[PDB]
Amino acid sequence: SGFRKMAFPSGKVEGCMVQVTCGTTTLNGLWLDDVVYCPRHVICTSEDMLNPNYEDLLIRKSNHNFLVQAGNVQLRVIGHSMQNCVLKLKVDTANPKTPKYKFVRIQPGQTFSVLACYNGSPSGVYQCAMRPNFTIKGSFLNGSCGSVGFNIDYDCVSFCYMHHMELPTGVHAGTDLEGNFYGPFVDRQTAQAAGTDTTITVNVLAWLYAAVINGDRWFLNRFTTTLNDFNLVAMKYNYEPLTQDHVDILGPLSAQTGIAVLDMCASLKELLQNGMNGRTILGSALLEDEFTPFDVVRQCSGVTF
Amino acid sequence: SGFRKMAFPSGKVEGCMVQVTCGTTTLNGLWLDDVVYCPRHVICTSEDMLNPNYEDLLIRKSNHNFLVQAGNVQLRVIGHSMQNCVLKLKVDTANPKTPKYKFVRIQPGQTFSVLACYNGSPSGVYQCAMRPNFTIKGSFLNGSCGSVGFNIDYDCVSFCYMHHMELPTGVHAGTDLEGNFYGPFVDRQTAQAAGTDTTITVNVLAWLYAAVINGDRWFLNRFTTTLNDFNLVAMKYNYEPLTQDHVDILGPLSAQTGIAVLDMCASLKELLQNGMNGRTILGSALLEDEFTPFDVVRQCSGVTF
Ligand SMILES: CN(CCO)S(=O)(=O)N1Cc2ccc(Cl)cc2[C@H](C(=O)Nc2cncc3ccccc23)C1
Ligand SMILES: CN(CCO)S(=O)(=O)N1Cc2ccc(Cl)cc2[C@H](C(=O)Nc2cncc3ccccc23)C1
Ligand SMILES: [Cl-]
Repeated sequence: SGFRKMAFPSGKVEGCMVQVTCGTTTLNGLWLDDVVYCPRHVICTSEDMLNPNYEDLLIRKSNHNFLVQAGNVQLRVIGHSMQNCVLKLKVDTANPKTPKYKFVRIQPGQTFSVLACYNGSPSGVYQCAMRPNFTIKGSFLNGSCGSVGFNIDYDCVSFCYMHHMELPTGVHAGTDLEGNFYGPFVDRQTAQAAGTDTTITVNVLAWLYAAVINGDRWFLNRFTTTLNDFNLVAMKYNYEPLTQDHVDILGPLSAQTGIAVLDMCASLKELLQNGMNGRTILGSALLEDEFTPFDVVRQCSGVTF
Repeated sequence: SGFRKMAFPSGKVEGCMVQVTCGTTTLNGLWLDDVVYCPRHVICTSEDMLNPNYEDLLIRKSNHNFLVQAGNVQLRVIGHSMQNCVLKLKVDTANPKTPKYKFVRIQPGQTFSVLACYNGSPSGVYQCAMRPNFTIKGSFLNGSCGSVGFNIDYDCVSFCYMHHMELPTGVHAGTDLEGNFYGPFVDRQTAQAAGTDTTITVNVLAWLYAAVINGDRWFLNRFTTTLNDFNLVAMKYNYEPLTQDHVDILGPLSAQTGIAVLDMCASLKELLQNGMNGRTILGSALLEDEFTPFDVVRQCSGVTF
């Protein structure tokens, strides 16, 4: 019993964190085999950020301009290249702690664990989701650039995010491990703003099924809805449209609890209309959207209370 | 910017988790040097659990009855002893991944990270608090027994909790690493219930200071209060009494924000008597009490391990 915002154990990722320094800038890097991956803005000054020409800044650098530190050991840089917004530093030593891994690009609504780091040293781990507007609501301070997001399903680490910047509203933007940004953002200090955010509907539904599994049904009703009528109502509360893919993905949770997806959609419509009236759902007074259908199946029991 | 329920990096603890099997029962153990620590109820069958005489059950066991697995390697048990509600299994191999550590007993209101495990394999990490009623609101399924709670101070892991059981309300009970239970609980199948719980006042205040540090100031007011008047109000809303020690501990956060502790107490008094009126604080519609004053300072300063 119980339901917590749970992160993956961070050990496999802690053994990859390093400190990268270029001149006066210091940030984090990910050391996998003989390559260290880090944001390419490590080569910029604060002035350069307005309109940086990364190719022009990088051509003026040599391998020995990059200082890489792993614990108390200085690694030697033997090569360097840029791939999109990521800098790849070839080092002379393969990381002996390299786990089994993949680079995966996630879609909005997907969740992941963040190992926040400063000076190549891990400070904390938390769980979060890729918002529909492609930002993440993280907890990051200056020096956290290069911190990574990941999932560890089975024994393989799937790296999906690398931290690059904080937007004016306090939310965060970054790239996959191939250097492609999530969202219409650029590693440049320009007037960039997060688009209007929405609630991840498929995740709220999954969390309502988790509450049913744990033994709570106060929010259910005798009604159903069509998918079109649900979406017409949902978009009035800034909820993402629910697609047929989302309905399909919720199938196993629907069969385990005995409540059809469109039946759960009717409970959601009513919760949006009435509020909670002093009640909570899994210890929360708001509708939670940072648990995917997959996270619910992973954390909850296979036997409904 | 941002404020998340953040756990300590779990790597130093992951390298200590092992699987302990006695007859038909399988649970988790903590392998530190040449000793494996686990709940003593691993020796009980379903009937034995009703009225167990643990010394009598243990005397009938030999070292070879305990099967200990570290990854894919079988550890050889060479001795066994009981200390309170913890079983200590002497093994033939010292854990080469043993971190610098201490066994510490925490007080209600203090927080810690939980590395939830099944079959000696870590599955997730989350942050939680020792409730005033000595239970923890964890997320555990069958097979979680032996999972541990910890904090990290510089490079030293302080083990403070070992999971033993789930109470009928879905909350959890366990011991320190010396086998002494937190709360009036016993390790057996009998009628047991969590007492009436209260809100950790010093933690809610710390979280209000964190919200101010993050730009959420709508709840601040021109008013102040005496410590006695605040406690008279706090007792009415099932809040723990605020002591002069709590006021002293909040001093640094009060100096950083320019808001005196009794000034913040006046904001809390108004939130308790009026509610939030449709507003949220750090994305929450409830007053959060699972962040200590030290957690707020560490997260808003970037302390690493
Ligand atoms: C936020 N800044 C603008 C304020 O006038 S800044 O600190 O100068 N800034 C500008 C900037 C621009 C583009 C890119 Cl790709 C990176 C950066 C840097 C940046 O975003 N780093 C930070 C990352 N995450 C959390 C951060 C919390 C706090 C501070 C800084 C953070 C550095
Ligand atoms: C009555 N049981 C479940 C309580 O809700 S039980 O499964 O028979 N139960 C009896 C029992 C008695 C004393 C002691 Cl010290 C431990 C236990 C065991 C126990 O508490 N283990 C569990 C721990 N955490 C989450 C658990 C979720 C589900 C099941 C079991 C869990 C085993
Ligand atoms: Cl995805």
